Amino acid sequence: SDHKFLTQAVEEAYKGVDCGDGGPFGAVIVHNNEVVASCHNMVLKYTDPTAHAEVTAIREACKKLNKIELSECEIYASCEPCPMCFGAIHLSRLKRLVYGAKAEAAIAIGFDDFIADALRGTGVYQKSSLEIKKADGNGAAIAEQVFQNTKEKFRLY
Amino acid sequence: SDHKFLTQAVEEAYKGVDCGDGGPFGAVIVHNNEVVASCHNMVLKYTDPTAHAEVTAIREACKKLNKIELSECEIYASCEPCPMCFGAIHLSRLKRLVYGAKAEAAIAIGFDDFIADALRGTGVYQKSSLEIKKADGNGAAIAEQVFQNTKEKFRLY
Ligand SMILES: Nc1nc2c(ccn2[C@@H]2O[C@H](CO)[C@@H](O)[C@H]2O)c(=O)[nH]1
Ligand SMILES: Nc1nc2c(ccn2[C@@H]2O[C@H](CO)[C@@H](O)[C@H]2O)c(=O)[nH]1
Ligand SMILES: [Zn+2]
Ligand SMILES: [Zn+2]
Repeated sequence: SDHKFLTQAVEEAYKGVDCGDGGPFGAVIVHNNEVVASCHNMVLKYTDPTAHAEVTAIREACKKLNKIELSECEIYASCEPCPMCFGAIHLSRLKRLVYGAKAEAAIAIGFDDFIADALRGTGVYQKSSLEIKKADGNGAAIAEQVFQNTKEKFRLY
Repeated sequence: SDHKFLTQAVEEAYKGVDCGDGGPFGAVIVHNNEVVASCHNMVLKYTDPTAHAEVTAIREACKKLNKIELSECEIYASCEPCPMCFGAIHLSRLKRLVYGAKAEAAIAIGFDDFIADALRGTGVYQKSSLEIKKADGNGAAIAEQVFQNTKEKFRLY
């Protein structure tokens, strides 16, 4: 299950950067093997710096399920969520997070050095008990390659 | 001028609580001395856990100014911005944050212990260069009083 939805998030990243909606980031929210939302970064399309892939997916999934908590759902992110997105995941009560590429893969092509302490367990005040899985193997390699692959199709923001 | 805009953010908090839009939190974004956005928590109204007051104000200000960066604006928050909102403030490039009440005042009436390390200066992977001002005196008194005045006037989230 993890490989399928992670690859869906990666394909979302490619599609979003290809049509100019935003950067090469995707996110898929799933409810017991049923996809609730499949989104990508929409910062450029929406003129909204908060419209990262994870935030957009949370908004769509909550609107669909008519509830402000997604405690029965899991989220798959093509790239390690930023501090804003990890905070949104925390507030959404999503029960599990799977992400493909480390934030350094995005930093390597010029993105901001902007990493969530609560995700990496380096905070004094912010903690997380959320189940976090960093993908390994084939899906992880594919997810990491997204940034070297799409460096040319968009411009940093 | 700081007291006027902080008090407007507090007024937004009270308004949002009174009409059931969300919790007792407000945010106002100003360009010099002109209000660009005046918002409160819309989590309940929008069925959107990301629709905190600060995120809402950032979205509305970015729409008003037709751009994804607010480097010439400042933000006033009735309460210390959470990790998600502080991440959004970082991404929006707002040049100054003034906040009224410490997060402990909100936690003391039922909200989660959910504090941004980067705001308090304890972040390792997230570092802010933003100018941050915690309100004192009358502004702090007003902002802290928000939570005693609105206790059990709203649904917790
Ligand atoms: N996962 C994820 N990351 C995203 C975005 C958008 C930008 N970024 C940047 O990526 C770097 C480290 O994550 C930071 O500079 C972030 O601002 C997204 O939509 N999803
Ligand atoms: N500033 C601000 N805070 C908000 C909200 C909504 C909830 N909260 C909670 O308040 C506590 C302290 O920040 C945290 O648990 C947050 O989740 C908001 O709209 N604006
Ligand atoms: Zn993000
Ligand atoms: Zn917040």
